[PDB]
Amino acid sequence: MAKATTIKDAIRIFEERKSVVATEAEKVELHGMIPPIEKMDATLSTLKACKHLALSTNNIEKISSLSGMENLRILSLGRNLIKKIENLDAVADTLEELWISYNQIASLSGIEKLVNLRVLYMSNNKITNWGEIDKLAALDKLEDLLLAGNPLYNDYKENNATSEYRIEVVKRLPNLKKLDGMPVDVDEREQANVARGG
Repeated sequence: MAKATTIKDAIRIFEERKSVVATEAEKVELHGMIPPIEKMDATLSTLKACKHLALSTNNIEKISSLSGMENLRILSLGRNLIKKIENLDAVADTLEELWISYNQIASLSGIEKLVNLRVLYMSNNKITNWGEIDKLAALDKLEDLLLAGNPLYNDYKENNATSEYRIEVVKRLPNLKKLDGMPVDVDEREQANVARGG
C-alpha cells in the first residue's frame, strides 16, 4: 500500500505509489505501508473479494475498518508492526491463514483471538507476557501455532523445552496438534513414540 483513505483513492494511489496491481482483488500483491494507516476503506469495500492480502514491510497505528477486515483469510505478511487492538478481533474471527514471518505485538485481547486462530506462522514476533499469554492464547485448545522467534518462546527455551512441549502435547493434551512444529528435532518420533507405546 501507499496511504489509507478511501478505496478508490487508495487503490489508484497503490497503482501509483506502491506501483502495483490491485483491481479490488482478493490477491493484492503489495510491498509496504505507513504506520499512520487510519480507516482501511480499501478493505471496507474490497471485503467482498478479500482473501490474499500480501504485504512485506508495514505498520499499523489505527484500524477503524474492523467490519471491513471481517472477510480476510490469507494474510501473506512478512515484516510488520502492530500496536493497538482495533481490528485483531475481526481479522481473527474470519482469518485462518496468518502467514506473518516477522510481527511486533503486545495486546492481550488481540493475541488471544489472532493466536486462538486455526493456523499461524510467526517465525519472528514480539510477545513476552507469559503471565497471561502462556495460557490466555487459548494454548490448550489451539491447533497450528508456529512461534519460533519471540521473548515468550525464547524464555521457555527455544531449543531445550521445545521437544518437551510437543512430547507433552501428544502424551498429555487433547486438542492442540502443532505446538511450534520445531519440537520434532528427530526425538518426537522416538521419545514420544516410546512414550505412546513403542
